[PDB]
Formats: sequence, structure tokens, C-alpha cells
Amino acid sequence: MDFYYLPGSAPCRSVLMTAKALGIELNKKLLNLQAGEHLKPEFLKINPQHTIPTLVDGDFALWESRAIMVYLVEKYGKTDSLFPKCPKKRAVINQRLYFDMGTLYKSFADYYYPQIFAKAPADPELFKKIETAFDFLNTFLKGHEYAAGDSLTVADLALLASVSTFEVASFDISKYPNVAKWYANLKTVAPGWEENWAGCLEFKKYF
Amino acid sequence: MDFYYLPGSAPCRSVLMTAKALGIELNKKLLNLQAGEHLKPEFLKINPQHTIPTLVDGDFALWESRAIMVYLVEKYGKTDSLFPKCPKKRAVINQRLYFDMGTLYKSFADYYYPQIFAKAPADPELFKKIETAFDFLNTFLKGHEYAAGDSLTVADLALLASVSTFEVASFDISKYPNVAKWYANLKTVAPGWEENWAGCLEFKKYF
Ligand SMILES: N[C@@H](CCC(=O)N[C@@H](CS)C(=O)NCC(=O)O)C(=O)O
Ligand SMILES: N[C@@H](CCC(=O)N[C@@H](CS)C(=O)NCC(=O)O)C(=O)O
Repeated sequence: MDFYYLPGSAPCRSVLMTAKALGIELNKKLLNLQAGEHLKPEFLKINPQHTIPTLVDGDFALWESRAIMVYLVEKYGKTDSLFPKCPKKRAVINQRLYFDMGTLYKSFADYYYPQIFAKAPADPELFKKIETAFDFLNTFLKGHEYAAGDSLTVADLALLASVSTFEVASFDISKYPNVAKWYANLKTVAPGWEENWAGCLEFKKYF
Repeated sequence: MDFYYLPGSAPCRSVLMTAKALGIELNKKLLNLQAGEHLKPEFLKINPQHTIPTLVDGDFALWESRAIMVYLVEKYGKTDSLFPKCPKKRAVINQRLYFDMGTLYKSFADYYYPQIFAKAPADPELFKKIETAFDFLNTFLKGHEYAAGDSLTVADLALLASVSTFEVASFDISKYPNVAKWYANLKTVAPGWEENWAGCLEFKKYF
């Protein structure tokens, strides 16, 4: 399966950790966004939205990281541990995945990207949205070891890609004790952690 | 099942159309967000993220509209038509759901909300993001009647809730012929269209 990516990119890293958790070796293809490789006809034919990550599995093309993570589990997982079939367990995971995209990582992009990609001054009011997102995550973790229940799921892996990017951005995770505990645990149990962290250090260069 | 909502709210309306497509009558509960009803201790116990829509099924609380829609189909659907089990079919649906949240409806909120809720001048650069989102949707619709394939799915119902909100905002959907065709068809086939449209007319009052 082809996997169009950049190593620093959080949504790309969430997929790579899922692949490791499934014992799948993706064919990693760097896509040079700075050079506009994603905007040429050959890439637009695969993904007309011209985003990474993009997976190509035979003649099936797919994008949106969290869709790709779930696809890998549903198609290739030997059991449903990373994405349980039980509708209520799955639903908590899905809510956490939309949280990760539209609350947590959105707060990251909105506050950091203008500084690191557009040379704009930081906006303290956008920092407060990060604090709010971490507070929610801290609450979601009350009473459980993992983000959506009692075992490692794709919710954890998505959120871990995001929170590891906050670490290298110098965000003080320690102010959210449940998050800090969950994060330290995941560095020891999440498959593909080392590759995710190496990618975080590459992203860190932007700072 | 309890459903905390406002009729005007697009993410609420996507869930209502899914319930109607499943033959489920939700116990609809208006929430007074302007008065901070969602910020009270009682609501925070149900949904600490204090958002609508929120579903309560017995003792199980769930939020994120697109997670709720999929939960209703997975738990209560007599077949999987609205959310097929085939991993590739489901993955396209899921990518469209994330599109709806992070690209299409994001463009709506970013451009219109500052005008209708904050009395800020429109930002023409933010309008261009709506046009880009509609261009992508127009492309996604090439060669199929529905958003993620050849049958009505939750992807259609989420996108329909969003696009019908753009209609009452006076966005010119006719500039996107595949979107226009798909939209017109869904007004005739989507269960719960009349309730969705009544709710769009409520939202229109903010303009
Ligand atoms: N919500 C998407 C985000 C993907 C995304 O925005 N990727 C950026 C990474 S720099 C990108 O490819 N941007 C290029 C573009 O949108 O043209 C996901 O989770 O996969
Ligand atoms: N991505 C969420 C969006 C939910 C949302 O933002 N709802 C607004 C509707 S006005 C809300 O409840 N805001 C109140 C708050 O966040 O305190 C979904 O699809 O359900």
C-alpha cells in the first residue's frame, strides 16, 4: 500500500503508528508539498483534495488520516481490539477522533501554524483554545487508562500523534495530570512510538 | 433516547435526518445556549464538552454529530445501507464525514459566524475557502448520484445538513452543477428533509 506523507506531519504519524500496531509495512512515499508535488495532475488523480496523508491500496485511494486508520483496522486487523465492533465502544472512539481533528489538533494549527509558517505574532486568545482542549482531554481521561476506554485504540493513536506534537512545541502537558499520565503510558505501550517521536523531532525544526 | 439540540443547528439536523431514515423518534430537548444552559453542572455531567447535538441513550451519553449518526445506524439499523460494512465503502463515507466537518462546514462557520453572531465585516479571503470546499464536493460527486457512492448514506445526510445551511445563507450553489444536481435529488429522497428545511428557515433568521 502506498502512503504519501511527510514524517513531521501529525496526521501522517497517527496512520504510521496504526500500521505498526497492525504489523503492516506501508510503502512510504515522501510528497514534497513545498515543491507543489501534491498539486500536479498525477497526485490530483489520486486525491483531488491534495492532502497528506493519502493511502493507495491497490486501486483504492483514501485520505483523511482518521478514515485511513479505521480502514486499516477494519480491513486488516486480526481482531477488532484497535476499533471494537460494539457500537457504544466504537462511538466513544469516533467522538474522540472528531475531537482530535476539530478541537485538539485544530487548536494546535490555529495557534502555532501562523507563527511557524506565516511569521505572524502569536495570538494569546488562540492559546486559550489549546488550554480548553487539554482540559477536555484531561476530563475524558478521568477513570480510564486510555482515551476512549480501557484498552489501546485508534483514538489513542490519533490523540498521541497530536499530543506529541504539542510536546515538541513546548506546551506544558504537566498542567493536565491525567493527560500527562496517559501520554507517559502510551510512550511505553503504543506500537511505533519511536518512529512517531523521530517525526516529532523533525517537525520541531519548524520552531 | 434524549436529544439535546436546536432546530437551526446543522450538526443537529444531520442527526435528525438519520433518525428519520432509521424510523427512530428522538425525545427532542431544546437547550438554551444563549442562557448558558449547556454550561450548567447538570449538562456538564452528560457532556463535559458542552456541545449540541448530544444524544443520551439510556445511560450512554454521546456527542459529535457524525459519531451520533454512525452510532444510530450501527446500533439500530435493520441493515447497513446508510453505513455499509464493506471497509472501502465505509472508508469513503468516513473521509466525507471528516470533509464535512473540517473543510465544508468549517468554511461556513469561519465566514458567516463572525457576521451573524459577532457583527464583524465579512472577510472575502474566507469566502474563497467556501468556494474551494464546494469545488472539492463538486469533484467528489463526479460519476455518482450520492456523495460516497451509489446509495444514500450518512455522508449524504451530513453534507445535506451543511449544504442546506449554505442555501439559506444565500450561497450560490448553482455555480457547482454536480452539487446542485445532488442537492435537488436529496430534497426528494432524503428522509426527514421537511424537518431539516424547517430548521434551515429557523437558522436563516440569524441572517
Ligand atoms: N484532516 C486531514 C488534514 C490533512 C492536512 O491538512 N494535511 C496537510 C499537511 S501539511 C496538507 O496536506 N496540506 C496540503 C493542502 O491542503 O494542499 C487529515 O486528518 O488527514
Ligand atoms: N463538531 C461538532 C460541533 C458541535 C458544535 O460546535 N455545536 C455548537 C452549536 S451552537 C455548540 O454546542 N456550541 C457550544 C459550546 O461549544 O459551548 C459536531 O459535529 O457535533
